[PDB]
Formats: sequence, structure tokens, C-alpha cells
Amino acid sequence: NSNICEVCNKWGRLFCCDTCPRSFHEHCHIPSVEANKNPWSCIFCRIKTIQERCPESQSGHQESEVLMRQMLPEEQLKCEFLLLKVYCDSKSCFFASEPYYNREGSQGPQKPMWLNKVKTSLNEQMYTRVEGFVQDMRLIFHNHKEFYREDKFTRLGIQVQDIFEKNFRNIFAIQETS
Ligand SMILES: [Zn+2]
Ligand SMILES: [Zn+2]
Ligand SMILES: [Zn+2]
Repeated sequence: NSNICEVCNKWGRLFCCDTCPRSFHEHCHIPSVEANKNPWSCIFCRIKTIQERCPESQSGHQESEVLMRQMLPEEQLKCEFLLLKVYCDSKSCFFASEPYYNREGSQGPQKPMWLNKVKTSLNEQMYTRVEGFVQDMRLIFHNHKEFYREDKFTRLGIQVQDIFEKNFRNIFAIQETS
């Protein structure tokens, strides 16, 4: 197994995957690493297993179809992985915890959103469709772009949103387009 956390890349109290070499802090893994279970498979392993069980799940899809899907256990997992992949980027640290807004010439967003809030929402099963998860994810970056305006700090929003969108297309097998 790896000696660092796959998500944050630090050492510490790590839990090791029994089916691949990745390791996780308890709360870096989404969902949080499970109390017992021997062996234990990580979320990278569980996502691979869905794909292997239905190779046609990697033929292309329409985003509109994807969003209307109900949050049954496989869609739930896939959003928990998408979220995980965003937290793998160190720049996710700017979007993790609840923000606040006090900048001359800007008003704060009507509906603030942050990654830990999206994490809690998933955990408490508050999304019924993929749509709900993907709207909040996108809201994070949109709020950021609107608030920081012409400041160069807006670019962090663009960057982390590009990580979200590439990963969403991949995980949900969106049909490739030019
Ligand atoms: Zn970690
Ligand atoms: Zn694994
Ligand atoms: Zn099949």
C-alpha cells in the first residue's frame, strides 16, 4: 500500500485498501472509511467494479439523461467519487469550508455553497437526483466567478471547475463532442 493519503498526499493515520494499493485518512475517503469490514475496498475499487459489471455503462450518454437519474446506490457512489476527485486537487482547499464575503464593490452570493456542505448533503442522502448534486457543485464555482469579478483570483474557480467537469464527463460517460 501507499504511505500517503491518495486525496491529500500527506502521511498520518491511513486506512489501506485491500484490493488496490491506495490509502486514505478516515475522513479524506468519501464515504468516510467504514468501522469494520475485512477486507475493505476503496471507492476507486467500487467504481471499477460497477464498470466491469456493465461494460456498456461506458458507452456515451447525454448530460440531460444523466442529471435526471435518481440517486440509487450506483449514482450515489458515482457522485461520492466525483466529489472525491475534486478534493484530490490541492486547490479544492479554497472551496472546502464555508466562505464569507466582504469585498469593496462586491455583493456576496444569494446562495453560498462549499464542498463540505455538498459532502454532508451526500452523506445525509439529501439529493434525490444527480441534478441536485451537480447543481450545488457548479454553484460553488459560479459564486466564485461572480464575486471575484476581474480579480485574477477568479482563475482558481475556473481551474477547479475544469477538474469537476472533466471528472463528471468521465465518471458518468458523457458522449464525447467537439
Ligand atoms: Zn488525506
Ligand atoms: Zn482500492
Ligand atoms: Zn451487463
